[PDB]
Amino acid sequence: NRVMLPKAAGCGSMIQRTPKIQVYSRHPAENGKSNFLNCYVSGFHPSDIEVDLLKNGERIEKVEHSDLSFSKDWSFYLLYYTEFTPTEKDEYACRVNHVTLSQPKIVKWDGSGSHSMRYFYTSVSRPGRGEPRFISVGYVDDTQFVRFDSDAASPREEPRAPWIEQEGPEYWDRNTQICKTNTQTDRESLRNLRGCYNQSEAGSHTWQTMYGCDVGPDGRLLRGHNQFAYDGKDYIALNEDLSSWTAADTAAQITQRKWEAARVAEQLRTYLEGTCVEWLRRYLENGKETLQRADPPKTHVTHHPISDHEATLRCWALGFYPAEITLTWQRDGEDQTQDTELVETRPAGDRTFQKWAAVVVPSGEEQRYTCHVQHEGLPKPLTLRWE
Repeated sequence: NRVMLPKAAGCGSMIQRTPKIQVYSRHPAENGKSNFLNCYVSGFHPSDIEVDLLKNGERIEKVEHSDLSFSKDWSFYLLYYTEFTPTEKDEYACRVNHVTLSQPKIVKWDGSGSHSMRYFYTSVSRPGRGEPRFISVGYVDDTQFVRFDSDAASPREEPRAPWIEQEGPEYWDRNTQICKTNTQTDRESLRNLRGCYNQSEAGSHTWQTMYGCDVGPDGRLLRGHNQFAYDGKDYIALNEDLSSWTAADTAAQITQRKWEAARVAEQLRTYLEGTCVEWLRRYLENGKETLQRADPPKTHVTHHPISDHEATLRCWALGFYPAEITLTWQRDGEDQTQDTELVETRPAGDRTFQKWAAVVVPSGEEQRYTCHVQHEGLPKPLTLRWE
């Protein structure tokens, strides 16, 4: 359940991040069995992006995508997907265009007891094209359960998980109202922030908000969060004591003084210690058969010679939930952090996640390397060695 957010105060630099692209199937592809083709685009900023799935060079028409969300560094991620039945010869790919790319990039298809709730908000101004685009999503751990999009035909808080559908009309009305109010608050924040940095109305800017709570196995608050970012950079954050702010620059300090006088932190603390933890506890009980079940990774190692004297060892983890995982390659038990290539953890589309880690080793020394896997679904870490 949401909270109404404060407005940045009236009184420049901008991050650009290039998308990371992975193309893959949800489950091992079968030459005659239905599957899902996934294109996962992550780590990018700003949020404007174009993603198409290709079949034999042709653009696939019925492609869905996940609701815009972002990672701790404020960078965005999206999953694009479609059901498909792969064949021996049909060739699939993903094409991505973004301001950081000089041409569209084509990639060919080759527990613990602790929990969290987060709401993520993204407002993006659209100069000359109407009002800002407002998109908000809510998560329990790595399970999305609501979304709100100001460009929907009838914008409202919408269910995205089965265990939230039982909430009554008061819940949907209340959270829809909070979203609609926050849309207008964000529009006012964007206007105020332009003034703080002497920016005209002609440029597009991004205002992102996150808040939420972490609880332990007994349901107690472990810590609360509320942070804001402008154009991809930290702007102001509630400190861990839930009683003070950290402001990134002189503009944000003006907001800090306004929110101090308005006792914003006290209101957020009240929400984080009460409503946030109480509703998270409710969701964990109502969705316990999925939310309180950890799925351990299914793991294996592959081996690819790259020359007469070196080979690639790749450690795969598949089908795990929640998304947090650690894959490490060791030589004689010592971490090879510098030499290990990792990919961003990616969604299969069915709640679970996937990840791999690779290392290049001298041919003949493969047996001195082990892959170490840590996941909360494992009683103890797993170790794998190539045969």
